[PDB]
Formats: sequence, C-alpha cells, structure tokens
Amino acid sequence: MISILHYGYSFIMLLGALYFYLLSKDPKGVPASEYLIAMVIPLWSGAAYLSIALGQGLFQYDDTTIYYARYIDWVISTPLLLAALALTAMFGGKKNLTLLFSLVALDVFMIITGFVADLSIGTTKYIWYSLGVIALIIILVITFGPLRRIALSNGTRLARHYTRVAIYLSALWVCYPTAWLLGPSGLGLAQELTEVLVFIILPIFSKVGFSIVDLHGLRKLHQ
Amino acid sequence: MISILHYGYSFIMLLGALYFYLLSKDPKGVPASEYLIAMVIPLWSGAAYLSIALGQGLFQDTTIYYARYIDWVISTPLLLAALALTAMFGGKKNLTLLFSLVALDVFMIITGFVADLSIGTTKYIWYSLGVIALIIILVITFGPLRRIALSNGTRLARHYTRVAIYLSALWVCYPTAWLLGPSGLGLAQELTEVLVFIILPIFSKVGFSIVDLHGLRKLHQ
Amino acid sequence: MISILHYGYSFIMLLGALYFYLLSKDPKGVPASEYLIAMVIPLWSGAAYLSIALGQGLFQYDDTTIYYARYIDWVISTPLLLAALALTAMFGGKKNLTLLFSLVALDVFMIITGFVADLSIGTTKYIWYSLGVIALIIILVITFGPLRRIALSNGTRLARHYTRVAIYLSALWVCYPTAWLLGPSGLGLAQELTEVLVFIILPIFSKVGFSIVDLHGLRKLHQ
Ligand SMILES: CCCCCCCC/C=C/CCCCCCCC(=O)O
Ligand SMILES: CCCCCCCC/C=C/CCCCCCCC(=O)O
Ligand SMILES: CCCCCCCC/C=C/CCCCCCCC(=O)O
Repeated sequence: MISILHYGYSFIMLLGALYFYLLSKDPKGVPASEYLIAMVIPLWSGAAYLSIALGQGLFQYDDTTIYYARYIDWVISTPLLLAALALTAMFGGKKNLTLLFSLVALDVFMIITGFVADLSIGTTKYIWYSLGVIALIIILVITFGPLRRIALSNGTRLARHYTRVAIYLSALWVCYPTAWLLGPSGLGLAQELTEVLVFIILPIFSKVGFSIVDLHGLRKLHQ
Repeated sequence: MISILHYGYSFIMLLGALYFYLLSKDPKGVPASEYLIAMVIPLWSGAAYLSIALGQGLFQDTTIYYARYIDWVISTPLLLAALALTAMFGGKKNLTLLFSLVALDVFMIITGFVADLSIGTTKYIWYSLGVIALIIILVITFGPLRRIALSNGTRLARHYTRVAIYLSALWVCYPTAWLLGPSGLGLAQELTEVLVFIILPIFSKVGFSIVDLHGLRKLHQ
Repeated sequence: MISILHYGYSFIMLLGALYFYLLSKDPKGVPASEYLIAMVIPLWSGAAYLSIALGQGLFQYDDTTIYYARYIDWVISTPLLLAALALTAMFGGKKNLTLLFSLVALDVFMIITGFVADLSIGTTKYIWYSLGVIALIIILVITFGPLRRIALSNGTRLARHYTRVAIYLSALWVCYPTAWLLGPSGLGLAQELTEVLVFIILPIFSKVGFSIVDLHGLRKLHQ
C-alpha cells in the first residue's frame, strides 16, 4: 500500500506539471520564471517519491525506517515554494533578492536539521529538530512582516492575494514539524502508515494546490 | 592502460584550459563569462578523471566509474549554458530558457547515476527518464533556442546551427554507449566503453568550445 | 575538552551573527546583501562545529580522526568570505560578477581537494593538497592584482581599506594549509589537541573578526 500510494503521488505530480505548462502558453501577464518554478516543484517531488515506490529512497537505521528521499525532495522544492511566495509579494514592483535569498538560506538549513535529527538518537535529535523549528518561526516572521509590507506597497488587490497565499502556505507548513514529532522519527505516538498518508496528502496541497491558488490569483490581476 | 589513458585525458584538459585563457586576453568582442565557462569545463573534468587515474573515482561484481557523474553534473549544464549564450549573442538574454536547460540536464545526469546503482527493470525506468530529458533538451535546442539565434542575424544563426548539430551528434552517443556497455546490456567490453568515455568528452568539451569561441570571435569582423 | 571548545566556538559565532544583525538595522550606506553574507558565515560555521561538539561531525579512518564537518563549513563559508572581499573592492562602482564567480569556483575546488587529500593515503594525499595550494596562489594573485585595480578605480580611501582587509584575510588563509600539513592529516609533527586549538582560533579571526574590520571600514566611508 505504501508503494502504491507513492506511484499515485508521482502520477498526480506529473499531471500538475502538465497543467502549469499549458497555463504558461497563455501567461496572462505572469513572467515565464514563475511558470518554470511551478513546473520544477512537482516534477522533482514526483521523481523523489517514485524512488520510494521502487523501494530505493529509504533504509533501516537502528530499528526505524528513514524515508531520506523526502529530504532530497524538500531541499529543492521548499526553497522554490518560498521563491514563488516572495515573487508574488513583489509582483508589479522592484525585486528584493536579498530578502528572497534570506528565505532560501533559512529553508535549506531547516530541511538539513530535519535530516540530521532523523539520523540522531536521544537528546541530540531534539537539539537539531529545535534549530529547524526556530528557522521556520523566522520564515513566518518574514512572511507576515517585511514581505507582507512589500505586498502592501504593490497595491490593495495584490496584497489581498499575497495574504491569502501566505496563510495557505503557513497553515500547511506548521503541519510538517508537528507530524514529524508525533510519528516514528519523534515520540512515536502515530503509526508509520498514518505518517505516510500525511506526507502524501500535505505535499499535494503544498505543491500543486499552492501553485493553482498562487498563479490563478496573479492571472486574475491581468483580466 | 586504463590509468595511463585517464592521466593523458587530464593533461589534454589542462592544455585546453590554458588555450582558452590565452584567447581571453584578446577577447574580440566575446564576454569574459563565456571564456570563464570554457575554462571551468575542462579543468573540472580533468580533476574528476585524475581521481580515476589514481584509482579513487570508482568502486566495485560490476565497476562503477562514479567520478564521471561528478564530472558531468557540473560540466554538462555549463556546456548547455555556452550553447544558449551563443544563440543569444548580441541580443537580450532569456535566463528562464537557460535555467530550464540546466534543470533538465542535472536531472538527466542524476537519473544516470541512480540507473548505474539500480538492478533489473528499475535500472531502465531511471535510464528512460534521462533519455526523455535529453529529447526535450534537443527539442529546445532546435526549436525556441534556434528561433532566438535566427532573430540575431543569419551569420550568428548559421554558427549556432553548426555548434548545435555538433553537440547534439556527440550527446546522443553517451546514452547509446551506456546501454551497450557493462552498465546496461553488456554487449560491449569495459575497455571499449572506457575508450569511448575518453574520446567523446575531448570532442564534447575542448573541441566544442574551440568551434564555438572561434565562430563568435569571427563575428567581430 | 575538544567537545567543550567546539560548544564555546558555536556560542561566539551566534553572538557574532547577532552583532551583524544589529549593525544591519543602521546600515550606514552598506547594502543589505553584505550584512546578510556576514550573518550566514558565522551561523553556518557554528552549526557545523556544533555537530563536532555532539561528536557527529567526525569519523575514524584507519588510525586517524577526520573532522569532515570542517569541510562542510568551509565549502559554504569561504566562498562567501571571498564574495565579501570582492564586493568591498567594488563598493561605489560596477560589480564584476565574472571575477567574483572565478574566485568562488577556485575556492570550492580548493576545499574539495582538501577533503579528498584527508581521505587519501601516501603520495596521492600530497597530489590533492598541491592542487588546493595552487588554487590558493591564484586566488591571492587575483586579490592583489585585478581585484586591487578595481578598488583603486573606486577612490583612494576605499582602496586603502580594501588593501588592509585583503592583507588581513591573506595572512590568516595561508595558516590553514600550513597547520593542515604539520598536523595529523599531514606529516603529524603537531598533536590533535594543537591542531584543534588552531582550527578554533583561526576561524574566529577569519569569520567574525574579518567582517568587523570589513563592515566598520565601509560604514566609515558614509561619514
Ligand atoms: C545555508 C546555505 C546558504 C547558501 C546561500 C547563500 C546566501 C547568501 C547570498 C546572498 C546573495 C544576495 C543577493 C544579491 C543582492 C542583489 C540586490 C538585491 O538585494 O536586490
Ligand atoms: C532539478 C534540479 C535542480 C534545478 C533547479 C534550477 C532552478 C530553476 C529556477 C530558476 C529560476 C530562473 C530565474 C530567471 C530570471 C530571469 C528571467 C528572465 O528574464 O527570463
Ligand atoms: C568548481 C565548480 C564551479 C561551479 C561554479 C562555476 C561558475 C561559472 C559561471 C559563471 C557565471 C558568470 C556570471 C556572468 C555575469 C555577467 C555580468 C558581470 O560579469 O558583471
């Protein structure tokens, strides 16, 4: 069932990428870079999850299963998602690449701390986990602080769309560290099968879902 | 023989980099970035192949030359960049198209490394994904990228078409040799595959850049 | 002792990053990118050295201890330091990104050759070491050649500050390959404890120290 679920995930990611390619042919005032980003995220995630379906993207550490392919996925896909968010706030204005790369730096560190925490035992696990959570808090502060102020400077309609997308992303992202802690990698209150379902359903909304809401909103500012 | 051949490869790469450095001192209207790219490719490839000569860049009932993938994951995207920048010579840069090719290429090389580590059907799933990546790269090369070259004048477009065919012809050889050799069906011997992955890169790296840079320098007059 | 020293290092790095964040609030004509770079260097280095303190960032190769976390540190931190140096030479003028990325390329190769040399035995070790030294020589030629000429073109006061920071960095950087050769990774004339102290004290002056001298000099040009 675990294998079948991952095949299904990869196929949905493929259909996501195809949809975003079609949208790109009729760009409606949205730069090609934002369509490229929306295509790479699902394609990369699909390939990583395919490696799990084929039983290559995991190994047995001590007496627990590490799905390391998830981290290979997230270390590319999550920074690209934060880029898409930042570029949404900056739509019709000057780009602030310093703020954008600050988010990329924080995000990559967040994902690495998660991978190391999964490979750690005892107290050490929760030291790394904690550093990742602090990284996520700072990303949220930027998202609702300076980045939201840039969105406001680009007009009411854009700011309203940015706020909607920011809440959508924020809501989904806080679920990842929560699920991680409750599942086998953490306290082990939740079963493997449960965690797998969560890390199949969340990414679908986090990747393909986010980009639909994000791109449709921007295309609507053109009509 | 395998070790000696790899030393010889690294030495030729060094001579290539030195030649491109000399050319850069008299740039003839070609941006410094295109000279830098032409220098990095051979130097990085030389270092990787050196690791094979010293017997570090491989591990073993089949021998995997993993240093090749470390080479290609840096050198091949840089080659596609040089190609893209050739199409865009004198006109506006389209970085979205350029980075699309870098994305496709890096994926192609990773699928190859995973296929080499895979057994049975799984090997050919990964191999297939890499081939599809190469097909799309070729479609971009002869489609949108060629249309940009045409928009920059007949002289530039003619040079671009020549370099595009040159690269395309050499690149299709890599997946073909991979499939026929030990990593695939095993119809060809290890020694044969080694010779191929010595001779092809010399024409793919040092050779491509000579044809590419000389053509662009000629457009100065 | 070795563990405690690494904890102390990480804490000092944290304080360095916090100081540079405060400075950034009153930027005094220094671009935000240069403040971000000064913050990332210590934060990344601190995290890497923390992995050593927890005894994760090292392993036993035959009869020697390899501190591989150092290389994970340097492969990110050293290119960013050369960027800060290059951006100093270019302060008030056009950026030359080709020259900047040439330095990044050389530096990354330098650090990789070092990691491979540490994993090598006999003559092979010193082949890789040699390639890294030649990389460092070319970096020094660029620093005091074309990069210094760019600094001159941006006025006497800037050029004087650049020359001071360039010498400071150059003096500290030549110490790394020297210590490497004399310590366990090389001829083994120096003991592990000695090498550890060197690779605690040097980075503090190389990272937090360099950025203080660099940023204070540039802030002074505002007045
Ligand atoms: C943890 C890994 C960190 C790796 C990422 C390194 C990030 C540091 C780089 C900063 C580049 C700054 C962006 C250039 C500024 C352009 C001007 C602007 O702000 O718009
Ligand atoms: C698949 C492995 C990893 C690949 C990641 C590559 C990153 C893809 C995104 C790049 C963004 C491109 C930015 C282009 C900016 C200029 C846009 C233009 O004017 O055309
Ligand atoms: C050893 C691994 C090396 C990996 C990095 C290689 C980098 C090569 C690419 C260089 C890009 C040059 C950027 C050109 C910008 C033109 C504008 C300017 O020069 O100011």
